[PDB]
Amino acid sequence: AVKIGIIGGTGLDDPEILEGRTEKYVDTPFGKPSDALILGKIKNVDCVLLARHGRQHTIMPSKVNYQANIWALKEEGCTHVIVTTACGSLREEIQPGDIVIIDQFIDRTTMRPQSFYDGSHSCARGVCHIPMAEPFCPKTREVLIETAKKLGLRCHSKGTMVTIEGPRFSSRAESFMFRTWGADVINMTTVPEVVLAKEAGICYASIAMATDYDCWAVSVDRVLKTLKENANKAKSLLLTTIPQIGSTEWSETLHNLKNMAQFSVLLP
Amino acid sequence: AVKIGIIGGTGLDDPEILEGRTEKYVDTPFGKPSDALILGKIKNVDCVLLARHGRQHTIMPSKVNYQANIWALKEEGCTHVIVTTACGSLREEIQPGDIVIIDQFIDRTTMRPQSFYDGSHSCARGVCHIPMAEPFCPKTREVLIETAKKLGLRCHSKGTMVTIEGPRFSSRAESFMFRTWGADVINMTTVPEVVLAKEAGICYASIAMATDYDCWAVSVDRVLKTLKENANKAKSLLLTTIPQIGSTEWSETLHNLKNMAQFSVLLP
Amino acid sequence: AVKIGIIGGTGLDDPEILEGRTEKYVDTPFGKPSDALILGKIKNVDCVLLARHGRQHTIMPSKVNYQANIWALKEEGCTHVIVTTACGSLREEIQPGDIVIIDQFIDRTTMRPQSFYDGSHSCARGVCHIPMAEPFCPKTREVLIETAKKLGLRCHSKGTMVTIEGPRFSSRAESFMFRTWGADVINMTTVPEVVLAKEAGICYASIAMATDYDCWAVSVDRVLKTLKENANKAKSLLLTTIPQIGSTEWSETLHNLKNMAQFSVLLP
Ligand SMILES: CSC[C@H]1O[C@@H](n2cnc3c(N)ncnc32)[C@H](O)[C@@H]1O
Ligand SMILES: CSC[C@H]1O[C@@H](n2cnc3c(N)ncnc32)[C@H](O)[C@@H]1O
Ligand SMILES: CSC[C@H]1O[C@@H](n2cnc3c(N)ncnc32)[C@H](O)[C@@H]1O
Repeated sequence: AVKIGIIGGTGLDDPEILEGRTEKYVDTPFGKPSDALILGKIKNVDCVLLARHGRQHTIMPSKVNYQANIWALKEEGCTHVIVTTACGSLREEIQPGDIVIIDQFIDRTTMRPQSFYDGSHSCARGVCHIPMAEPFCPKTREVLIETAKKLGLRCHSKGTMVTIEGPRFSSRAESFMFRTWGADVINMTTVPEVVLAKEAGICYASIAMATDYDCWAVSVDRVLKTLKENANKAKSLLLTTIPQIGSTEWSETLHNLKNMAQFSVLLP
Repeated sequence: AVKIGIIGGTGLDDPEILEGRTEKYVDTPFGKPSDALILGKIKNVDCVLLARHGRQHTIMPSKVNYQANIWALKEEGCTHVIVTTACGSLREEIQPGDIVIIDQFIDRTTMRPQSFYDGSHSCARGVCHIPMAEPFCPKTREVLIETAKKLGLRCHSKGTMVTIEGPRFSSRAESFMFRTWGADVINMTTVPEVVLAKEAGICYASIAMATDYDCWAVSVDRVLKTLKENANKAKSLLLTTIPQIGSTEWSETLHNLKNMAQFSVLLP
Repeated sequence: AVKIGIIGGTGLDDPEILEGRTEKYVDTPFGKPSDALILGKIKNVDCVLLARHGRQHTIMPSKVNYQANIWALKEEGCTHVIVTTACGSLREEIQPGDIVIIDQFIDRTTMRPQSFYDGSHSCARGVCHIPMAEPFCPKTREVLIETAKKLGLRCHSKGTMVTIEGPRFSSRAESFMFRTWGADVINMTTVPEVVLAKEAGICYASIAMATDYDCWAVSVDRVLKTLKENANKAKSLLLTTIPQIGSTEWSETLHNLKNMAQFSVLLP
């Protein structure tokens, strides 16, 4: 049995996506999650929805409690976690409104805890050095790509996301530099969310939605405008993808993730 | 009416630049500024001078309260902020003693608050994502460039400043890497000073003074020696530029900056 | 007279390397060192051994008290500090099991104090801007290189170490990016250890041991396995190098390091 956690990004966190909804506030050894967990279903699959920035969007990227968010979903029984995120495009072919099923990342964050094993919590003892060669779940990404195709949506099969600290946008010199590094899209929330999911042994995948071309003219109003016009795409993709995930086998995949996570910890 | 704030860098903060001086200690919601504000005039223009590292240079770059400094100047009524900064040259044509009117930056800092909107101060509520495509005021930069020309000074019309955390200087491998990224000069204080000025709706410009060629032989004694020999240039440039700024129209420019700052904030 | 401090890395910290051993716990103005100092000798040379991650390896790279470790060694009278470190290879010619006598570094750390002069300790007052053009002691590196040759070991004469924050390993996009920057090997502990040693006026050198090819397949088990198989090399290199260092003159070298450190401090 699978249980899908869903973390909604800026203007991509509509609770009406689930049927038979029930609100539930929880606590974790790492503090409180961004907001209440919303329990429900999509067809016959159990899901858990969470707004990354809170229902009223009051939390900046640097202040999101990524540890609490991932821990709460893991504690609720989530085997998979599929998220949505607004991002800027660093490539001509990635047009605003396009979806990108990212497969790699480049870290540019500075003030964020990236591990549960900080030597100050009973629940996670020791030192953890988690592998990051393949940060996103290939099987989940494969289903997302095929589903976008069946839906006729403009979608890119791969892409490298550079995550900046924020909250400011990048300068033009930074924008051009990121392109030479191999980055394709840019945001402020992929890291450490993807890292902590891996430590928890969860299959993590991300639906990135391009909202602008950065500055290589971006502004809050421009970002919000593009999201309003295209949010239906991410909603349709999730509704159609989820039942598909719940109809296939994940025993072997989840076992391997559990092993990788367990054997990355160094005990005294 | 305009009021020019002036933030003086290492060995480039002489108070005798203003006439009719008056010392004034202030406080801000973000703490105390580096030192007392010095109120005075240059011809008929009102100015406010502030020493970035304190009068006795006792504050390292990482510890400067950039938030308090910018907030205090904004509170005093400053419409413009022109600063001075010592820097290393990463380009053969930028010789020690040369002035560079920078137009871009690359952030390499790690432990610095870059926004007033940290969700813990009544005066700045919400989440702010300020645009950084054009970090420095083009009109102010234009006047600085033309004035340097009238003064016959060696001056570069543009340049990208890479700001490192410090307090240590860069390694040789880092120095060469910065050059491949497109950086032209290097310092430890441009970021987040330029970012916070933008959030405040202030016209910000920077007078960078090359003091060495980094290491692609730099030392504290070498830096201080070059500054002593060339400080008169920055002083002459400011004295001649300021009356020029006070004789032109800034209503439309200040209005646009105010709009950009206001529309970058996301409210609950 | 010389006194060699030795900081042992992951699986490269065997105390049996010294004769006439005596355990000694100390304290510093910056807190407690990773573990007790082990006083002893190699032939006729006085040495001080310290385990970077503690005897039971319970401290992650981000949490190591680099300030306390370097301060404690300096306080004990150490003139030299030679360390061991496990690392990943970013170059085909650097094979797992090979030794690399590094000569440069690229900083990718974010949450680490890199100076003793933080303006909050009586023992180190003022602002220090230490030069980093040549981070490692050339004379000590020369002896290590010649000794490895006499021992017939596969050893590289130079190399650039990129130090990441950790504790996670790098993504594949990051791995490829580091190669384009000029990095040859990768670890999580060189910075700020090398920086603080320079501030203390100590001759610092590093014996890097390649344990894998990063991901341009790395895992904790793979790293530990390679170290177990090759640890004897680092031990033999240290035992043979140390008596050689104790037989040559260091007065002029130590004097120059002391001058560089003293003249990098800015007093009120
Ligand atoms: C609300 S505008 C910025 C927010 O949307 C995302 N974003 C959209 N476009 C960009 C961009 N060009 N650069 C960085 N983040 C972006 C970021 O993750 C942040 O949470
Ligand atoms: C006092 S020497 C270092 C100081 O001067 C500036 N500086 C001058 N040359 C350099 C350089 N090569 N690299 C970094 N900062 C430099 C920095 O902003 C710091 O405040
Ligand atoms: C125990 S595996 C990671 C530890 O060994 C070193 N290390 C070995 N291989 C690598 C690698 N590929 N990337 C980063 N650190 C590495 C790091 O400094 C850390 O303390």
